[PDB]
Amino acid sequence: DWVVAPISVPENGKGPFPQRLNQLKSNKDRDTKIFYSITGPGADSPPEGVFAVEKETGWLLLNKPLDREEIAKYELFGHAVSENGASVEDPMNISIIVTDQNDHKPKFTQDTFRGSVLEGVLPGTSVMQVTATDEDDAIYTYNGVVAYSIHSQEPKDPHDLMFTIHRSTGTISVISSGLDREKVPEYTLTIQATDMDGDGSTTTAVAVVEILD
Ligand SMILES: [Ca+2]
Ligand SMILES: [Ca+2]
Ligand SMILES: [Ca+2]
Repeated sequence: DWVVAPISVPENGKGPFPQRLNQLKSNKDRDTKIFYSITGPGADSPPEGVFAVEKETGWLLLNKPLDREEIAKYELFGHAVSENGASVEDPMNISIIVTDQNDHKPKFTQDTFRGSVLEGVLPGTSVMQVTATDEDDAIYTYNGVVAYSIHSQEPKDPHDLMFTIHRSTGTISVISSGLDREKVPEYTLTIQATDMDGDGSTTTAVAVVEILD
């Protein structure tokens, strides 16, 4: 049984590189000199040379920082060969799981979202629902969890802050009375989406609200 438990490595490691991860050891090295090697995507096939193993010592090395959103999991195989050329172990399955950091900003699905209401809708009326996605994890962390907010409203008649947005759903609602198509037939809202549920970084898009006739 030549085996190694799965290894989890956060993306965007600071190093220094190369970074030791685990030492591969065959116990057949008491009988002879052993040369270690690694194969698989990330080792000997694309992306090549992300991982390596030190020939004499069997230290598995990470050569550069990982990116979860490029490759989230690696399956490599370790090999142990004697000086006389015989493989002395069955190849070792080496599992490497890349864990998340918050390194993607949210992205709105559209640059412009449009919706419309009747002029006489009451306060609390839902206008439209906007959406932003985030490529980071949102299962175990907030890296991928978006909070929505309104950035600003034009024009500011009959007053400002006439709309709100649901922080989690992105539903934009009317919160004031005083819509009047004859005075202001359309509002341009700049809307924001922020990750870490409001504590992280932020992107913007526009929502245009038409007051119907
Ligand atoms: Ca990344
Ligand atoms: Ca990430
Ligand atoms: Ca993010």
